[PDB]
Amino acid sequence: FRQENVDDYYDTGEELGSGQFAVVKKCREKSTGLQYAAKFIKKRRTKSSRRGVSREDIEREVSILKEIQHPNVITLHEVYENKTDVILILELVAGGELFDFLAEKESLTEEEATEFLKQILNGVYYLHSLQIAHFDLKPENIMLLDRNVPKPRIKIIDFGLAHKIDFGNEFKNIFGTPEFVAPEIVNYEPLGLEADMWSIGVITYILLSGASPFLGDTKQETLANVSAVNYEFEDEYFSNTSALAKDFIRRLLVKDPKKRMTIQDSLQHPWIKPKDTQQALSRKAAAVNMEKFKKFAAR
Repeated sequence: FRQENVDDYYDTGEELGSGQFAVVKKCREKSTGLQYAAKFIKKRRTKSSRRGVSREDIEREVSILKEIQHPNVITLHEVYENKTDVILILELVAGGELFDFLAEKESLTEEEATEFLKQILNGVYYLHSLQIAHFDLKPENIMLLDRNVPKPRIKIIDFGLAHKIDFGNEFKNIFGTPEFVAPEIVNYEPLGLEADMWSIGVITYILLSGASPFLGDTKQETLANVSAVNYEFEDEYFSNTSALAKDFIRRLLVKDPKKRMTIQDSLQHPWIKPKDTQQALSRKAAAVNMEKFKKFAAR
């Protein structure tokens, strides 16, 4: 990587986000005036240290981000590193989370919702085409480039858990957020591209109903709901949801990864690509449960 000082090439501004051993700050490149996001990642530095991120893990993230160029994924611009930190100079995604944005609309049909969902599917299609599992797909890693345009571009971010899947599966850690992680992750079994598809199912479920499907009253119950694939389409939230949409979700929230809809299949699903007008109208007439979705988005 680049061993020079960040601060000789960039000025930094306000913090944008912070993780356990990472902070994102807004920055501006001196030589072009272009603005970026700088993600400072703390290295643990010694293998036995537990106060940072494994440098190998950092390289993995960097290695993946350098390979991807796609409108619905964040771009990597430059990488710096000093004694304590590796700094990723990333594309600045300024528009905030997708769900906060959708939360401001007065209503939302399933057809409009699929317009945004389709962009997520597109990004993931690209990633999966390159054998890349994201492994941390959840509403907060779905951002907008700019919330002030006719049709806003979705940006998939945070590749901190992402892996190349060369052998159809990988046997590792890879544990993200209880609410959105597939059963095989919860149960520490081998992990593949299909984990991402489960996550897509959870996001979709929340997008239409405002409800989290496997959210227990404690974190441990949440993981247990997930493992058992214990979810319902409770009438209180789904009474205005299409059968197509329900069928879409049902084919992703499948315990066996192997049985789960692939990204190629989900892009071909009639909820996503209606094969006839009746299906098209069905999706047009169904609606997002907007008052509960707004409450979820505000949590």
